[PDB]
Amino acid sequence: PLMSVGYFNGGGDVTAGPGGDIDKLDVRQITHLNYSFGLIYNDEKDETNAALKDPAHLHEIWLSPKVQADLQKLPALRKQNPDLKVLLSVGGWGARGFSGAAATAESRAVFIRSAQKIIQQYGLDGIDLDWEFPVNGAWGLVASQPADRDNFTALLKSLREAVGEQKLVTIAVGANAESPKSWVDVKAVAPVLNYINLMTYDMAYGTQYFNSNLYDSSHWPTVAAADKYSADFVVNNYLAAGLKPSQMNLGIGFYGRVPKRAVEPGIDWTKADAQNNPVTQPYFGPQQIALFASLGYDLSKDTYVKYNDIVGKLLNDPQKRFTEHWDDEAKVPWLSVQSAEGKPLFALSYENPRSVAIKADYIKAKGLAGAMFWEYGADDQNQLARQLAESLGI
Repeated sequence: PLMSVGYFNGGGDVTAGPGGDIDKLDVRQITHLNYSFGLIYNDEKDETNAALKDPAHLHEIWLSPKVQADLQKLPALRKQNPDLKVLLSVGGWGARGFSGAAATAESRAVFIRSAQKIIQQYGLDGIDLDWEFPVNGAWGLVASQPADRDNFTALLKSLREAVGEQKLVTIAVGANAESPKSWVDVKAVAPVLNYINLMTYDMAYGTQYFNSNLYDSSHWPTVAAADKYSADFVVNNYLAAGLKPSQMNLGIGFYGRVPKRAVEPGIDWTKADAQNNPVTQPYFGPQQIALFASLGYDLSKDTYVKYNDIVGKLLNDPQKRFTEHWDDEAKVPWLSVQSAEGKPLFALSYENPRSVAIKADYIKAKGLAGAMFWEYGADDQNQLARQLAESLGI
């Protein structure tokens, strides 16, 4: 039987924003819910959240008041779907603390003990760790060290022995090709986890246009080898790494991104003096930056647009400033905006019902365990969640 794992960003996130109403959450179309996010008390010098800097609770998990309030309401959710499993996600983009939490037998125990109390207390079915990312540290965003990889294994093994064999232990892993190679030991952690969720999106960076293309497009090609990604490529990288397909969920983003290539010059890092000698050039002028600004998007801060805003604000724009397209090679839709001189410019790729059905198909064909999606808050009246369930056969 196939899985559909849906994230609910109830607590807040640094990319998305303030959390949604759990009293209005419809969960009949999923098998597992990741409630996100638990955070980690930490001593990383650059942490900005004062709650987390408490040295007396270092390495424990921290549940914000909203998260606490929401987890108290799970019994009502389970009346909608009694077979449903509910996990807490700890981590998320920019969440500090894992590197230190995982570092020693002592630090791990404190973390693990903290997770047990949360599970016990709220009646959770399991825990999901989203460390973004070990060794790499999201390019210096969170503390990091070479030992993170083997440390992450130790944490997961210990966490499994503590929670036992009926609770769920799972993780998210990155698209980056380097992740199975040197950030996470996939062969060593698969035997203790129930399944792994692949973050097969957020590719609209460097010289790539598409955020979550299934395959490559000849129509809108990526220029630099290192920026060249697709859901299929990520899925194949982890199979080669030793992860069995029935242990692997394909992640789907219910959002789009404006590609960095529209606003920043693209670098191929394998060239001399790479940084001053770009391979692509931006094509958004101030007027296209103003268009996004006027819809509440500051493109120097973030490029994330949620599906319900894509439908509400962009597709249903009374000035019709965004035009819908479909790429049949990439298998995703994308939007154009008009240049000064009248021509379409590639503005963002995203997912709609058709693209989500196509990935559902691929899940079936490739024999994966299921789908994961980020996230309920970005969907339109559960439209993509429902398509995904229809198409998977849940």
